[PDB]
Amino acid sequence: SGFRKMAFPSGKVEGCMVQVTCGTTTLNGLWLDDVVYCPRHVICTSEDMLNPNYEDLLIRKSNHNFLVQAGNVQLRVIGHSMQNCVLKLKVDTANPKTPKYKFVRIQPGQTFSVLACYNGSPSGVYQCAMRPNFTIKGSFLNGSCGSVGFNIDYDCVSFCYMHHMELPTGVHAGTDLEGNFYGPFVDRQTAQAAGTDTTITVNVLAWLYAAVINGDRWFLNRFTTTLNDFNLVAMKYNYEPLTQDHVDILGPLSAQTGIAVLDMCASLKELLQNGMNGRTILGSALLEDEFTPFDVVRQCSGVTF
Amino acid sequence: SGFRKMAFPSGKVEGCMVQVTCGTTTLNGLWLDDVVYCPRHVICTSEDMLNPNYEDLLIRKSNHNFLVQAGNVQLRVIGHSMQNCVLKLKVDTANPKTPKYKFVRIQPGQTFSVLACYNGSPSGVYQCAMRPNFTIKGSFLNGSCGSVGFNIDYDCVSFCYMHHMELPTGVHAGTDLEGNFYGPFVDRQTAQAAGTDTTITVNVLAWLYAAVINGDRWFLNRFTTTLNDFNLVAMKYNYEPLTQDHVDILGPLSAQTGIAVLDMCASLKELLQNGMNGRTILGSALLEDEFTPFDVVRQCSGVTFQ
Ligand SMILES: CN1CC[C@@H](C(=O)Nc2cncc3ccccc23)c2cc(Cl)ccc21
Ligand SMILES: CN1CC[C@@H](C(=O)Nc2cncc3ccccc23)c2cc(Cl)ccc21
Ligand SMILES: [Cl-]
Ligand SMILES: [Cl-]
Ligand SMILES: [Cl-]
Repeated sequence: SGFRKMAFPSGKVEGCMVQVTCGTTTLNGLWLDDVVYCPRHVICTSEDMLNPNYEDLLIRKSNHNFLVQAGNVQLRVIGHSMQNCVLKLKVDTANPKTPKYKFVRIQPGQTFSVLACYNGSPSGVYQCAMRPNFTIKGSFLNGSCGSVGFNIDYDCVSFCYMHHMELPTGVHAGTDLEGNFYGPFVDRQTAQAAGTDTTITVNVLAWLYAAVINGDRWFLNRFTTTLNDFNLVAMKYNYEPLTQDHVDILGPLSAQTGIAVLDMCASLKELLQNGMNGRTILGSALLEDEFTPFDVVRQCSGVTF
Repeated sequence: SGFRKMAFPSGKVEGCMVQVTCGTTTLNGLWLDDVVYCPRHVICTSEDMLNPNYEDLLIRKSNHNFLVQAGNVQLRVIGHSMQNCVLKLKVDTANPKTPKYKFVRIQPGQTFSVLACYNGSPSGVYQCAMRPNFTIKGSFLNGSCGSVGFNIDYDCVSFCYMHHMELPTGVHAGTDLEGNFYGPFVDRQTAQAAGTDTTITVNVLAWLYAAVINGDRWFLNRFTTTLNDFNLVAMKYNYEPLTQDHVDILGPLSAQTGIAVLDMCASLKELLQNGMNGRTILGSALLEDEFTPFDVVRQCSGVTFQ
C-alpha cells in the first residue's frame, strides 16, 4: 500500500555526471562513452547571452578552454562540436561507468526523473512531467544547467532531458540530448514566457486508478460517458483531449479495478464540475497529473532496475 | 526557483542492496563492508509470525541456511547474529561499493529518502517523513522488507530506517539500523495499530517560509501570536505542539525572509481557519508537512524573491 511520487533509482546517471567549466561559467555535463554533453551556453558570458552567435563564439575556443572534472579527476578534452543547443566535448577517456543508454525525445504528459546537479555533483532526484506547454515545473537553482532527465526501461537509461534555463514564472526549459528544445524556447536572454498550460487528462485518470487500487473509491459513481462528451467537458476545464490511444493505454488498469475507462471519465467529469467537497484522493486536494498509466502499473506491481 | 519533494540521489545505496533468502522467505538486505543487515523476520514462516521466538528460531539456523545474492553473485555467509529486530549476516566479501556511512536514529518529523527494493533490486526512490505516530506513509508491496531510508548530507550516507511491516491502515513500520523499532511496534502479526496521526507543525512552517522565499505571500497577515495561543489553536486541528526548540530551528528562515516565527504562526492559524479559498501554496492545495527546516534551506536559494 501507499502511493508516492517516485523517481527511478539514479545511480546509473550519477556515474555520468561531470563538471564543465568554460572561462567563468561552470555547469554540469553528462559523460557517456568518450563524449561529455552539456548546454552550448557554457561558452557564453552574460553579455553574449543577449544575442549569441554560438558558432562564432565556439570557433574562438580551443579544447584546453574546456575544463571537465569527473570527481577529483580532470578529463582531457580532445575535440568539441555543437549539435543544436548541446555542446559535445570529446574526451580521451571513455567513462567506465557508462550504462546501457539511448537518447529519446519524449512527448508532453510523459514523466521522467530529474537528477539535479551542481558543480558535477548530484544533489537530489525528483519525478517531473513534461507539461503540455513544454515546460517542466522543476526545482533548480543557478548552476543546475546540464542536469538531466531520464527514464529506465529494463537496464537501459533513456536520457530525455537536459536542463538549460528558468523562465520568469519559475518554470524550466530544456532540450532533448540531441539539443532540440522542448517547446518554443531559445537559449538566449530575451523575453520568453511559458504558454497557458493544461492538465494531462490520461495521467489524472491513471492516478484515479491508483487511488482505487489503494482503497479510495468515494469518487466512483454509477455513470459512464461517451469519449466525445468527456472531451467537450475536458476542453472547458483546460484538460488535454483524451484520445482512443489513451483509453487503450488505460485498459490494464480498467481490467484490474473493474472500472471502465469511460466510467472513470464520468468520475473525473463530476470532480471537475463539483470539486472534491472537502475530500482528498491519495492525500491530495488537487487532481494529480504527473503519474502516467505506466508509472501507476510499475509502482503498483513493484518493477525493479 | 521551484520547490519539489526531492529525494537524495540513491546510487550510493543501490550499490548496497542485496537479496536475502532463508527457506521460502526472500527479502532485501543492506550490504555494508562484510555485513548484510536485514529484518530478523526473514527466519520466520508466515505461521511463525504470531508469537515468534526469534532466539529459538535463529539458534536452529546455520550460515548455509542464509542465501545472499548480490547481483548475479552468491555471497558466502560466514556468521550470523541478531541485534534487536535486525539480523546481521557476516559475509566473506567486503562490499567494494560500500560508501562512507553511519547509522542514525531519527526523531518524528525528520525526513529521509526511501529506496524501495524487491528481490535485492531497486525499484524507485521517494521522500518520506517519520510521522509523529512513528509510522511512515511509504509505498511498499510484499517483498519490500529490508528496503532502507537514508539521508546523504555531504558524501556520507546516514541510514535511518529499515522497512519491516505494513500496518492495517496501509502505513508502514520499521526500525533504525540497530534494529530498534520506531514507535510501539513489534515484528509480530499481533493486533497493532497506528496511533492517531497529527501534522508536523514545524515542517508546515518551514514550507510556508519556502513559499515566501519563492515569492508567494498571499497567506501572510498583520498578526502575531504567543507560542501558547498558537498551540491551543493548532492542537484543535491535530497539529503537533510547536516547542521553543522548533522556534529556534526556524530562526534562519525567519531572518532570511524577514517574517518572525510567531508572525508565520499567525499565518498558519489563519490558514487552518480559512482554508486556501481556491488558492495554492507551492502547487499544493493542502499544507505540506514533509519538508523540514533543514530541507527548505538546502533546496531554496539564499536570496528571497521579494
Ligand atoms: C539569463 N539566463 C540566466 C542563466 C541561465 C539560466 O536560466 N539558469 C538557470 C537555470 N535553472 C534555474 C535557475 C535559477 C536561478 C537562476 C538561473 C537559473 C540562462 C540560460 C539560458 Cl538558455 C538563457 C538565459 C539564462
Ligand atoms: C503479517 N505480515 C505480512 C508480511 C510482512 C509485511 O508486513 N510485509 C509487507 C511490508 N510492506 C508492505 C506490504 C504490503 C503488502 C503486504 C505485505 C507488506 C510482515 C512483517 C512483520 Cl514484522 C509482521 C507481520 C507481517
Ligand atoms: Cl478539483
Ligand atoms: Cl499499461
Ligand atoms: Cl532527527
